[PDB]
Amino acid sequence: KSLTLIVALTTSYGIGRSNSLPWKLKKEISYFKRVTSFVPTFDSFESMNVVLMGRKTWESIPLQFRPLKGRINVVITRNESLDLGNGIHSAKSLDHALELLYRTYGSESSVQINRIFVIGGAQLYKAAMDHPKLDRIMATIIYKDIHCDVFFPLKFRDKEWSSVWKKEKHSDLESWVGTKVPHGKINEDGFDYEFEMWTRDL
Ligand SMILES: Nc1nc(=O)c2nc(CNc3ccc(C(=O)N[C@@H](CCC(=O)O)C(=O)O)cc3)cnc2[nH]1
Repeated sequence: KSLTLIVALTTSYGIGRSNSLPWKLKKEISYFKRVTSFVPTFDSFESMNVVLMGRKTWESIPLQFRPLKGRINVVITRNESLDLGNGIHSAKSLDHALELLYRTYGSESSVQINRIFVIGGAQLYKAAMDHPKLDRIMATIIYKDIHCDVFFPLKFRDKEWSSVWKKEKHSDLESWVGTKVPHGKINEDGFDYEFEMWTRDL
């Protein structure tokens, strides 16, 4: 299957700032939660989405929300000297993770994978962007100048990338996520942001 990447970035492609949780957004995280958790419901088997994340992202999730509930969590660590729990998967790279997933949630598993999301960080976003299977980007554009030291690795919303990465209509975004979404800029605590969906032909 295809890989989807989900990210909240500023206009200048800034992903993270100097402190922890540089941008505080309860309605925006709720969107992250619903998109990453939305699955169809079948009577004979269980459907779950997978979230792929790097070790720093894993370590950033408050304890009461970790592992991400109702989703299959996979943490990418090379020097795996991480004490992960029971039910949490770990892989050395993204291709190794995909390998483990198709071997684990196969034909005989009662748990079947729905969608696969790459949730960061920037080293994992870099690897995904280079993956033949990445064809969609779920992006939340923050219309603010936050000091960031970490940027998104490809300026996919720029002119330079327009014949490769296309911004879908709002209605296709709503159809993919399975819910109507507010159009235009949303203000949340002095922050203006907008939801977008970009795809690439494979
Ligand atoms: N759109 C978007 N917004 C984000 O905040 C985001 N965050 C990450 C990485 N960081 C994080 C950090 C915390 C949680 C988190 O707490 N998730 C909970 C909901 C928390 C809540 O409701 O308060 C979850 O269950 O998804 C997720 C991702 C990656 N892509 C993103 N993409």
